[PDB]
Amino acid sequence: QQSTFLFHDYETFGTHPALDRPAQFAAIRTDSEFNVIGEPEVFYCKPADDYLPQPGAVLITGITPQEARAKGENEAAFAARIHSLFTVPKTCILGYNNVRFDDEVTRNIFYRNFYDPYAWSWQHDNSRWDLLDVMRACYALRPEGINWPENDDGLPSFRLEHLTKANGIEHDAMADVYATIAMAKLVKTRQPRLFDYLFTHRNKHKLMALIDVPQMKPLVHVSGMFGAWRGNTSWVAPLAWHPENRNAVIMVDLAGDISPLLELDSDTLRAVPVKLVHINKCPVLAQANTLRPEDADRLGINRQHCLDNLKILRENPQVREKVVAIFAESDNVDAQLYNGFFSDADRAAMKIVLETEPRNLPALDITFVDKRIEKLLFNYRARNFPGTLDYAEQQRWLEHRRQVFTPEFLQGYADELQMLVQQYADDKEKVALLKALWQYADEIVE
Ligand SMILES: [Mg+2]
Repeated sequence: QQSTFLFHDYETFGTHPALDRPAQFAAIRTDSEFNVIGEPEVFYCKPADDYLPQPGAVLITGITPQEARAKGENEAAFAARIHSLFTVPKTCILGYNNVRFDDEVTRNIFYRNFYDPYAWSWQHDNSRWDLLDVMRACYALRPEGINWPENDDGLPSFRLEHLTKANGIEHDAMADVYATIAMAKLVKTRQPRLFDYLFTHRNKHKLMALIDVPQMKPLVHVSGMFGAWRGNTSWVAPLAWHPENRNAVIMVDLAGDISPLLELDSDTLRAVPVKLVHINKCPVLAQANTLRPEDADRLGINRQHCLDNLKILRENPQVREKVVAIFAESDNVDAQLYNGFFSDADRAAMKIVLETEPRNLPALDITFVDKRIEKLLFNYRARNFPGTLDYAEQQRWLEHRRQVFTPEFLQGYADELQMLVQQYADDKEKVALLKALWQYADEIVE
C-alpha cells in the first residue's frame, strides 16, 4: 500500500454522538499530497423506528428522516461500508472536528453493530488527524498568509464555512469533505513547516517525546477548551500521568490561578487550572518557544505570569500527588460505550455475531459475559433485522418504543415543531422541513 488520506464527514440527526443517529456519511480518498484518487463515497443510514431526529439538526442538514430511510441502508450495512473504508492499510482518517464529534459517531456506530470501536484508527499503520486544531494552531502560532474571520461576537471563528469564505475557497453532499481538503492544502502551502510538524506529531510517541514530567517542562498547547478569546492557546506544564487512563497526562495551565492547587485539598479540588491532554487524540503540543513573543502579545498571554507559576509549581512537587488524587476516582445500553473494554473472549463472541448471517442469529449458540452484550444484540437485531424477530421479541421491541416515546417526550416534540414553524415562518425551506418532521413523527410516534 501507499499512504493515503481518507477525508470524511457525517451529517447526523442530532448533537449527541451516541444517542442521536447518523443520517449521511461522505468520504473521499487522496494520495499523500491531497490529490483525489478515489471516487466520492456518499451514503445514507436508515433510522430505526425507536427514534425521532432533533428538529434543529434537520434544519441544518436539510436531510429528513424520510429521505435517510428511503435512500439509506440499515445501520449494520452503513457500519460495514464505513469500516471497509477506514480499515484500508496506511490510511490517515481525518475530517474537520472529527476528534470531538465524527470519531465519536464512528465509535458508537461500531459499538452498536459489533465492530471494534477502536482498532480501525491504528491497525495496519493507520492514523487519524483533524484539521480543526490545525487551523486553530495556525491562527495562534503562525497566522501569516491566512485570512482569519471574526464571528458576530468579535472572536476568531473556526467554522469551516467561515474559513473557506474568508479565504476564497468555493464551498453538494461532498461540500464539506472537499472544503476540508481545500483547508489542508491551504495550510500545507502557506505554513509548510508547521503543517509538517503537526502531521508528524499526530503520532502519540512523538507527542510523548515532548513530555518531561520530572522537569515540568513547559509546552505550548492549542485546545478549544482554552477559548477563542486567547486564540485557544496557553503554556502548560505536565505534573503527572493519569492514574487510570494510560493515554492521559495531567497538565497545569500556567496562565491560570494556581492558588486552589496550592492551598486546597484533593477532595475539594475534585477555578482549577488543570486539564487532561489525551495523547491518542491528536492534541496540539509544541516546545514553549513555538509561541513567539509577538503572538503571545497578540493573544494576551502573560509570559511572566506563566513563568512565576511554573517556578512555584517546581518548588512544590507535592502538587503532583495532589492532582493524581483528583483523577484517582444511564440504563440505556446505547450510552454505555465507555463503561469498559470488553474482554478478549467477549470480543471473540461479538466477532461471531458480526460474521453470522442475520437469518442465522436466532439460532446462534454463543456465550457473552459483559452485561451490555445481550441488550446490544437485541437492539441490533430489532433495529436492523426486524423480520427475524419472534412474537416475544416483537413485544419486547414494542415496550422499548413505548419507553422511549414517553408522554413528556411526545408533547415536547410537538411543542418544539409548532414553536419552530412560527419562529421560521418566513423561511419557506425550513417550514417545509418542519412539516416533513411532523409527518414522520405522526407515523412513528404521534
Ligand atoms: Mg462535520
